[PDB]
Formats: sequence, structure tokens, C-alpha cells
Amino acid sequence: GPLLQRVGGLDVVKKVVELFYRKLYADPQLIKYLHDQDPMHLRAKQSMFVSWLFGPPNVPYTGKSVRIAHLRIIKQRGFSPEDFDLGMKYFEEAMTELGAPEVLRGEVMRRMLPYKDAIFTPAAGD
Ligand code: HEM
Ligand SMILES: [C-]#N
Repeated sequence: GPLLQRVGGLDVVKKVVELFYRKLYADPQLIKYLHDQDPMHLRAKQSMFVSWLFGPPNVPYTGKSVRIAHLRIIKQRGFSPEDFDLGMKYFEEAMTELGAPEVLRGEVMRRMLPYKDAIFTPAAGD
């Protein structure tokens, strides 16, 4: 049934996100963007998105614009689509390492994929 149960419940989601952030901060290309970001604060800010991500299907995300959220590191530090790809690799690795099957991982990653274009497509108002 629901994605949250299928992946193994809220304890698994928590550990996926924590492993995701461990991988992020250990990466020498992404640390440029994170060394001055409190990892606990960042996870807190990302929580609404993660709650939507493992929530009911089809519901559109209505939280803060992800381009706006990342626009400082884009303009000031060159955060690029290739850095976002690495982030998505690490989120997928975290799900794999905690035992989530590929069919579940593909479902989750397909929900996340549109947010690459969201972050990096210029919009009036930047
Ligand atoms: C790959 C390396 C990544 C870096 C360096 C990074 C960096 C950041 C930073 C610095 C913020 C802080 C924005 C703020 O506090 O105003 C943020 C917020 C956020 N990022 Fe990322 N990010 C990465 C990948 C991702 C990925 C893969 C996603 C998946 C969708 C994502 C989704 C979000 C969300 C939802 C927020 C919170 C927006 C809000 O405040 O509601 N980020 N990110
Ligand atoms: C992005 N955390």
C-alpha cells in the first residue's frame, strides 16, 4: 500500500535522510556548499519535502520554491546540475544501503527528478 509502509516505516526514512546527509558532507565537491551549513538545521529545513516525498502519491508539493532555497549557492558558489546529480546518487545509495528494493527506489527517485529542473531553470523573480 502506502510508500511509507513499503520502505519500512518512519524509522527507515529517518535513517535514509541521515545517511544521505552523511554522504553529502563527506563529498569533496559538495562540501564547498555545505561546510558553513549546520547539518541539523538543513535536515530540519528539508523535512517538509521529505515528508511529502514518502507521503501519498500524486499530491503536488507546495512548500518553498527549491530554486529560491538553493539560489545563494548557485549564484555565489556555482552549485550546478552535476552537483544535484551527485546528491540524487547519494539519496539512492542511502535507500539501497538500508535495504529498500529497486522498484521502491525508482518510484521515490522519479518523484524527486522534477526538482532538478525546478532548482536550475531561471524564472522571473530570481
Ligand atoms: C546535492 C547537494 C545539495 C546541496 C549542496 C544542497 C544545499 C542546500 C542548502 C544550502 C539549502 C539551504 C536553503 C535555505 O536554508 O534557505 C537547501 C535547502 C533545500 N534543499 Fe538542498 N542541496 C542539495 C541537494 C538537494 C536535493 C537532492 C534535494 C532533493 C529534492 C534538495 C532539496 C532541498 C529542500 C527541500 C530544501 C529546503 C527548502 C525549504 O526551506 O523548504 N536539495 N539545500
Ligand atoms: C538539501 N538538503
